[PDB]
Amino acid sequence: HHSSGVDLGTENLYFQSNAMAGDVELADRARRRACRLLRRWLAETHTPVEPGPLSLRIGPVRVSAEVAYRSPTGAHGFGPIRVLDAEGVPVALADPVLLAAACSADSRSRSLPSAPINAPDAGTAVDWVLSSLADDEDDEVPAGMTAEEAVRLLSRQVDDLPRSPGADPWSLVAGPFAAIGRFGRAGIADECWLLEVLAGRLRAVDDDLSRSWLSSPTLADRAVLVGEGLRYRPDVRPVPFDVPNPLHEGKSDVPPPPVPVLGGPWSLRPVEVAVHGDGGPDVALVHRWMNTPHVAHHWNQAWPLERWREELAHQLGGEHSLPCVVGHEGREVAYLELYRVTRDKLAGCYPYGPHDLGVHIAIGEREVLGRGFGSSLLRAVAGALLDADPRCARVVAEPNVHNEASVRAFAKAGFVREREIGLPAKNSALMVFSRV
Amino acid sequence: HHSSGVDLGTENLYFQSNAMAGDVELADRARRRACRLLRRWLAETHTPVEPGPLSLRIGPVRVSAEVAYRSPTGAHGFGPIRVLDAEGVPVALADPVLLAAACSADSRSRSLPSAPINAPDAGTAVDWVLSSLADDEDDEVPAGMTAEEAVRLLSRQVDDLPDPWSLVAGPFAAIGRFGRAGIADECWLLEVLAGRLRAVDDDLSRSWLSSPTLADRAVLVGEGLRYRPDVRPVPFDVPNPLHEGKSDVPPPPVPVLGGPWSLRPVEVAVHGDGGPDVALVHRWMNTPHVAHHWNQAWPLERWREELAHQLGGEHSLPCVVGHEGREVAYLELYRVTRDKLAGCYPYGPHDLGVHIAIGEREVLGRGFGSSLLRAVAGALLDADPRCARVVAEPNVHNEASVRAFAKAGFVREREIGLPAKNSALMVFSRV
Ligand SMILES: CC(=O)SCCNC(=O)CCNC(=O)[C@H](O)C(C)(C)COP(=O)(O)OP(=O)(O)OC[C@H]1O[C@@H](n2cnc3c(N)ncnc32)[C@H](O)[C@@H]1OP(=O)(O)O
Ligand SMILES: CC(=O)SCCNC(=O)CCNC(=O)[C@H](O)C(C)(C)COP(=O)(O)OP(=O)(O)OC[C@H]1O[C@@H](n2cnc3c(N)ncnc32)[C@H](O)[C@@H]1OP(=O)(O)O
Ligand SMILES: [Mg+2]
Ligand SMILES: [Mg+2]
Repeated sequence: HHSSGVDLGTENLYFQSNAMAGDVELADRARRRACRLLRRWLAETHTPVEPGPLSLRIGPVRVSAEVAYRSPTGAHGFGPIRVLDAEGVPVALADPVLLAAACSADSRSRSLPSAPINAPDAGTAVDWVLSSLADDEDDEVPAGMTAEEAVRLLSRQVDDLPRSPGADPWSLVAGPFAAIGRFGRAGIADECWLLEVLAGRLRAVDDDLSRSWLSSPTLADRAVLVGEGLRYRPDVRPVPFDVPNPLHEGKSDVPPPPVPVLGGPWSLRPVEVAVHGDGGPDVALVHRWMNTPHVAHHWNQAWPLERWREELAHQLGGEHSLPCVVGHEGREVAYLELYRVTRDKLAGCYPYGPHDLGVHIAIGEREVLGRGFGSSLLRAVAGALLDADPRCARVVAEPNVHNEASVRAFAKAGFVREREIGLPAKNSALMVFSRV
Repeated sequence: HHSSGVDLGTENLYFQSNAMAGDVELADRARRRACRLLRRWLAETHTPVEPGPLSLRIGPVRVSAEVAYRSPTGAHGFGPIRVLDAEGVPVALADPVLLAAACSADSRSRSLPSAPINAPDAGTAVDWVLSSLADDEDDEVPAGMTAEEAVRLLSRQVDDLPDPWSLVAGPFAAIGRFGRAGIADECWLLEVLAGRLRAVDDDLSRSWLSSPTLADRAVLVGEGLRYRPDVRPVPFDVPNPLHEGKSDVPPPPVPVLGGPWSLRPVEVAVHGDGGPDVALVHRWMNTPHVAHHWNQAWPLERWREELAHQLGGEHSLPCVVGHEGREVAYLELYRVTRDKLAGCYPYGPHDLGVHIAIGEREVLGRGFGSSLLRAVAGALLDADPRCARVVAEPNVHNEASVRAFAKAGFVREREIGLPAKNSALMVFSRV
């Protein structure tokens, strides 16, 4: 009767409808995976998240979703994750493997070509995700759970952290904190309150690990999408990285960046923003420098003049960043930002000491310079900062691993490349100039 | 007022609803994409399709979908495409990028490490799919279209043709979309198309009406595929729906080998354990070098049932080859017009193929194989004077067998995509 299809009876419709029943749950399962990946991408890239629209370039795709619930531990709750074309039209929903592809494309690109993540036998997060679709579905948190019972689970879990000398430091983030986020995202309890409770369970035992977890400004977590050392042989061989420690004070009495005094051919002074008019010649110099191509290619801050005026005034009015004009034998040639790490984005990336100072650098008169200037200046600045503040342990910097002139200039000046770090727009070599 | 969320007013909900309105359309577009990809995969691997359930291995995932509409041109209509775990439970919906990833893995593996598809710089179908998400999507066939307008548009399109894959990619594509839309029966539209080809007597039209295969362009399967962001497709042969062969082709003949060689059909005894021949093949088929390639290291009863099945039909003829009195190999001699190979190259009706396993290479693996292949081919060409070719389809990865065939006078003509493997189409031609 039918040649291009099957002849239909009610029994056939019954069979197919009991199959299409479960598709709804299959839909939710993909949503949860994609939500997990995005949480990781944001965590491993130290991308700031706040409620409302989140908009994000990840590899080759514009990505956008509503942050319905912002989580203190990073367990954000998302609206539909959508893919956008160049002008904001949604073109797709971000399925788990679509994200795994965008992130793998983005990550492999963030790291250097010679990195392990880019070895031919290395595999990709796509392989990892594809391989795990049949894996066991973790129980989501029962919506009716009581905060009382939530604390009971957390206290029990906290007390089961390895009383062991060689024990995993990511245990705290991967065990208890993960639970806290699932509790908050489920609407079961406020995560700050749960964290406060966990601090209490940690204070009760003065174990070495317990006390450091209360005192360190960062904690160990494990990355699965961002990091030069990643492999996905079949599954992921994750790599450790530092995330902010929520159990640790949010401001301190650390004074602003000092104004160092440099040796040799170098002069240094803070920028001055005139309150009258368009800002003055210092604002003009930075604006001009920051819009030249060789600078803008790395800083990506080729803004209009008034935007730079407010930035410099903004920095100068605070305790974070100190913008400076550097001169070489009387000619003004470079711009610096010297900043307190404890108030910078870098503070969530490595175990900083309270007085750490960092530097951003741009040589603006590159129309003539690239002749040993940067490394000599960088060296002077580091020793000069260590002289200005004897409670500072390190001067640090975050050049893009691809910014090969900056990285080499930093190391010629005596910085040591400790590790790669994932930042929102780039992966950076954490260069460290250490005291004595 | 809320610390971890946004304070909601009705205006915020309005903004979010015109977004979720379009989400439904975002779902269908993924569905249309995934169905387009699966159509290509099935075509380019020559995987057989009939209505009802289709179940299929693609790279690292079991894949399963209902075939609601079986298309003469391959534009099949699917239910939900689902991914299944090892014991049949669905675990995911086969989203478009998921498919391109599984197919990329499967294809890169099917082709040789030296193939362009496997170069470090080649890019992957994943790159191609992601890069095209932002494309403006081609319009669907107007659901209210009349069959007349279907014919009018098709005739106009046929008449504006000159490349050989122009037919499958132009007219057949429309027939597939017309059919899948329910506008007209594809068999009727294909018949109309045939007439418009008779109307012009040029070599091009005549070949299209007479050849058992047509040229199509592949985008997932092929040693030569490149994805410089965009895909650089490669040609392959698909079955020709406009062709049905007069056929009347007899079963495979029994060749007579010269020199040190003897050949005879297998015998399967009734009621016992199949006799001694069923045992010898089963013994051979389970030794490591044989099972490593044939993947037919079965128990004894499946081979009894297997060989009996072949001998009773017009497809395959199982034979035992002896060399100077020692039985040393197993052959399957088969008619191409009845084999999986018939959708893969422009076959002649009497073409014959051969599968071979040398079981006593563990005692007689010393240069014999190519020489036996040479004898068998010429003896088959003697047995069927209407046969044009002897062919074989070893896995492109089985380079020892390929080399043995070419030493015996077969030519490695092309790579072809078969349901489980890519094969070197080795051809011994009477020319
Ligand atoms: C917010 C932010 O953007 S974070 C701030 C970090 N960003 C930056 O530092 C980018 C600033 N852009 C610039 O152009 C910077 O002024 C610089 C530091 C990168 C210029 O410094 P330079 O004048 O080039 O210093 P210098 O001449 O000493 O260069 C040192 C090394 O760079 C290497 N180098 C120079 N150019 C290149 C290049 N194109 N590729 C690779 N290495 C290079 C030089 O060979 C030298 O190494 P060497 O010891 O073997 O000779
Ligand atoms: C579904 C299916 O079953 S697909 C059917 C196709 N069959 C298969 O895929 C599996 C085949 N399995 C077998 O065991 C096959 O019989 C073989 C061909 C692989 C056995 O044959 P062989 O014993 O290797 O024959 P032979 O040694 O002559 O091989 C000839 C090739 O090897 C070389 N060779 C190797 N040893 C010798 C030798 N001792 N003397 C001369 N030539 C030799 C020949 O020069 C020739 O070409 P090459 O130099 O380019 O490699
Ligand atoms: Mg019916
Ligand atoms: Mg409200």
